[PDB]
Amino acid sequence: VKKFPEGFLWGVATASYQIEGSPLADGAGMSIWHTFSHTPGNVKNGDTGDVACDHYNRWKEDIEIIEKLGVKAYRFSISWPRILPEGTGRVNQKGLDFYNRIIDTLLEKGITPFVTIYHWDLPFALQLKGGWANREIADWFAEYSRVLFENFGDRVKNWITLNEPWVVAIVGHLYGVHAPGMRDIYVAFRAVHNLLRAHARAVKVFRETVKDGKIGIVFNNGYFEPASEKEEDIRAVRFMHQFNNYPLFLNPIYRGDYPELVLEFAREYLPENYKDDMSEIQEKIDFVGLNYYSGHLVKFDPDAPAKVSFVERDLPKTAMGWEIVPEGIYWILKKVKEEYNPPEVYITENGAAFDDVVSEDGRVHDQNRIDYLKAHIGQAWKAIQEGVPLKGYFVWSLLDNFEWAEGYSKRFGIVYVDYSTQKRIVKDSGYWYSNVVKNNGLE
Ligand SMILES: CCCCCCCC/N=C1\SC[C@@H]2[C@@H](O)[C@H](O)[C@@H](O)[C@H](O)N12
Repeated sequence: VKKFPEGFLWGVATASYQIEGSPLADGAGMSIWHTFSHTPGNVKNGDTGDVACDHYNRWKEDIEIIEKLGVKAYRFSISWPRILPEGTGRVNQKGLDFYNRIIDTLLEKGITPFVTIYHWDLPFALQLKGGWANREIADWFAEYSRVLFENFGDRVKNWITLNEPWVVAIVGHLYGVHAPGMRDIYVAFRAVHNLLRAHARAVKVFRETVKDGKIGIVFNNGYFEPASEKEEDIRAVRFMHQFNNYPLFLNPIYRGDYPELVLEFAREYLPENYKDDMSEIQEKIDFVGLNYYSGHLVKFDPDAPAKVSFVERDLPKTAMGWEIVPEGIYWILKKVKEEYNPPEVYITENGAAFDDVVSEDGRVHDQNRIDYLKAHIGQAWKAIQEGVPLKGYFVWSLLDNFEWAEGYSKRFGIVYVDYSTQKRIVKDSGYWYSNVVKNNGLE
């Protein structure tokens, strides 16, 4: 038996564009994911978020599932252009109505909201002005955040500025695989810097508006391991951790500068007086959210850009081909404590995609996903025994949904969605997790 601390928060997580559909309903402005997915060639099968899980219309049923499962917290994101269709200026009341009904319903049913302010659906209007590449986005973002804090901060007390700024910057602006689909290393690093500035400015506004609330920020992370004991493989791991994991953002927030290895590598691409902003970037945060999915074997590689390559291992993998390495969640939790000692930590995403089949019984027998979640939850419990201030754990995701450039082909839910009928089918992992929450841990 592995029992969690009293008061531990068990949650599930979604994002607005991945589940809502109706992107243009009720006066919403377009997002960069609406325009990106409507561009041929960017998303598998030509999938878009036009309908998704139709959560825009089915939100009450989906909250009733969270309730039936006994899940205690729901991490969801708000669509910036539903709220401010032009990015700044005029507030769309019907956008506020939509999330208000959600928030009120969650509270009525005793489910704690965790609101992600930005989960990648930038208003298109702002992308016309440069989006994350433009310094002024710190103002735009602070303004938008103010509107949310004023309208929802009476009821919502747990907030996240940004989901995975590394991904927004690097995948969206260097690899070009996500919206807005750019491949320019100088833009990518200006995005990294502006995300940090926007985040800190939103926290500053949060201190003025929501006095009894907590605010944090969420990072993607992988568990990097060296391919050999050669010094250059060991340095490669250190590089990959500093660049791809929390230190890229937490070294600024807690220590006032980018990690040594990141400066070494990327000083050319950062704005020349970037350090002038570090004072403000260090605005105090209440918690760190860590997302974690996979582990990678790394080697120094002279032919690779960045000089690092991944080495495939004989390990179990998900349907994404991502190696399943549960002790990675223990390592990332121990390490964030050793390096930055944040006051509270949450696992804000953990989950897996598997080739789910609805059987003749009308059920989804996803033992593979249970085994995945079980192993990671056990490792998180171990981190807690060793003194990591892990306050909650959120499964990605409540629902199968639009998996970005993968479209609907990759299913992460603990609830299956038949897109033809929009029927929800709770998966065996869904029932299993319900029991984890009831037991407050593993039996
Ligand atoms: C080259 C190998 C890199 C491994 C990539 C692991 C990606 C794991 N991240 C996932 S797996 C699926 C989820 C997204 O649905 C969610 O919106 C994002 O916050 C999040 O990025 N996410």
